[PDB]
Amino acid sequence: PLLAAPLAVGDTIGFFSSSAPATVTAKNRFFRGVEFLQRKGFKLVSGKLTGKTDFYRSGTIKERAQEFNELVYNPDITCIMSTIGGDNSNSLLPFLDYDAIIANPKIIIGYADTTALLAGIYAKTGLITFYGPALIPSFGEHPPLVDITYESFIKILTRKQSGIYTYTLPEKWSDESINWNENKILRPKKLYKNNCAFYGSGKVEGRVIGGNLATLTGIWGSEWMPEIRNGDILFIEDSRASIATVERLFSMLKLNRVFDKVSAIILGKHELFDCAGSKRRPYEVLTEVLDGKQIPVLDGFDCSHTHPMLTLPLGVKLAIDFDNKNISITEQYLS
Amino acid sequence: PLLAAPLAVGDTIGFFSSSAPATVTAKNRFFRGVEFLQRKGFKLVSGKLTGKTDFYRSGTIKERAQEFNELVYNPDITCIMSTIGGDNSNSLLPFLDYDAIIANPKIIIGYADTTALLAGIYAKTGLITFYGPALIPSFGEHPPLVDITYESFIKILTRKQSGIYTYTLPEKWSDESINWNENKILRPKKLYKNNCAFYGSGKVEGRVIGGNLATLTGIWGSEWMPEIRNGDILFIEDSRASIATVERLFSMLKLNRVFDKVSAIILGKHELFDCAGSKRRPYEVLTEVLDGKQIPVLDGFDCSHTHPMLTLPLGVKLAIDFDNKNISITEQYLS
Repeated sequence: PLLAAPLAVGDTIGFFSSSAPATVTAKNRFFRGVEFLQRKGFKLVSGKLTGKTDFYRSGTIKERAQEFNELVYNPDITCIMSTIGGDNSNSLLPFLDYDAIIANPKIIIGYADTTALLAGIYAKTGLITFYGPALIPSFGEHPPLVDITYESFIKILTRKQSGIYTYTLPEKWSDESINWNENKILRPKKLYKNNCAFYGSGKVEGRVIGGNLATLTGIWGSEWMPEIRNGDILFIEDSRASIATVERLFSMLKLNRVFDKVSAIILGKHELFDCAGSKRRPYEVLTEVLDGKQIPVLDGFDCSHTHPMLTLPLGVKLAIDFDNKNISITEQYLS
Repeated sequence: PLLAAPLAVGDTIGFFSSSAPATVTAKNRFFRGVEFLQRKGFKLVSGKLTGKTDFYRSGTIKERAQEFNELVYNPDITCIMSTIGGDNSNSLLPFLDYDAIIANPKIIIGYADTTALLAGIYAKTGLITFYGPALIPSFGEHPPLVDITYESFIKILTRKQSGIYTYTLPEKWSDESINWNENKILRPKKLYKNNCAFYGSGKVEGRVIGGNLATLTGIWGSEWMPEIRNGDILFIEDSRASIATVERLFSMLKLNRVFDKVSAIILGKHELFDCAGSKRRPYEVLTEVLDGKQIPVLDGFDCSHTHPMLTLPLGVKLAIDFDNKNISITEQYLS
């Protein structure tokens, strides 16, 4: 695999808006995110579309591709971080400078819609990219949850690449839709005990692949969708979807023979899932779709739209121990 | 291709609910549709899931496949018609009796989510299926628009298979979300002049492939997605989508090299398109995505979620005359 250099405190982080123009529409939260990372000692470089709007997006397809490419060309930047997702990052894929990415590997990090870039770049370059924090939703989050997000971010990206890394489980989490772009808190988010479940036994080790499932539909079947291979661990998360949509997306995977290949499935916690009154969870829907297939599932991994969020390298081996109820990175993911 | 027997006045139509349980949730419109077809002389067979609910769907994946298969097994049925769409028909595809479909070809008709079945059955069997009226939304529509929908339905499915068929252009259309599920209209829908546009010149003739584009993402990459080939005419429609979603889906097609293959694109009228205040239409978004690729486009064909709706065979040759502003079926599509 192609590996980026590890992050260090004091490094320069560049940010880009590949879809929604939230540096404008969520300016308060954006500034909170900027100030948070600066106080940690990071220098920030704003992508050229910061502060711009083209209604539903930051700018044209070509301009968004250029914004990203320019961060790649900057020799001072060690980490390229999404500001926020949206719907439209898949548009950029024909125009990203993959040769430049190969020539100077950097940490590329974000989630949700940014999956199209994370998976696309991996498909074209073999670069290990990261499902993790975006500047606005993740680092604009109020304490205490932002601190746990940051603890994972910094641990994953700065640690020595010696031995396996075993994830810590966030004690509490939330998906409550409050304190988004308001300047003051009013009240802290409702906190839930971590209900992550390990369905299966033994230990499964395999290359992790995936991201936001809804977003994967935008690159599916193309040369930018990384091939899912025998033994892969499929990582998928979705946000604010109906149970109808969740069934549709799970069945899509089934039709594509994905469940004949994967050694395990990781389901990220689903932010504000709409069960249409059925009281069913995504795992139950997956079970129906699987039609007897005995795939072990880690249900409710904290790498999704819920807070706090852990940082996950994509394209390297993980080991899920279903008996000991833990998950580890077992393959080197930074240089 | 495999061809079904043509429809005739007095034939038996079977209906199924492969997704949303609208025989319950839109019972008044359902009853109006039933009465409409019965008054035309058709005999109706209710699918086994009629009057049933499983929250967001009519029943389990296997129950829904069984409902469909039972209609295929019935020798009296000439036409199998969707009641309504939803999100979940793609789930049925591993469980349909394709051998029975081949042995007993029937007219299979519906739209929107039912695209998964229409395209899937074609992929598996070569049967020419129909993008057209679903019982509840199409035939439960109040006059005067329902009569135009019916005129197309009956013409396409009963006409002698000799020479080309050239589509009539509905004089007026609407996409208003009113008058859904009550005995009486609240008020008449706004009736728009037909604003269909033919972008290009000369004549393009090729096999038509596609359907509801959002729905195609549910079967994409699988053995149930018909291969798009050089010279095909791509037919796509979507409903109530944001401009953001439309860009995403158009870019999906681009990434999949679809625009390197097709000789023309048909865009169905987009029901209540949300331009996010940009005042842009889907064609303008398509043009950006195409990135200078010159493909003639029929923008605004009346085969979509808008009323009235024409009936279109999928998988047979059409000829679009961009100079004379018309569209014709040029290949036999029923026995």
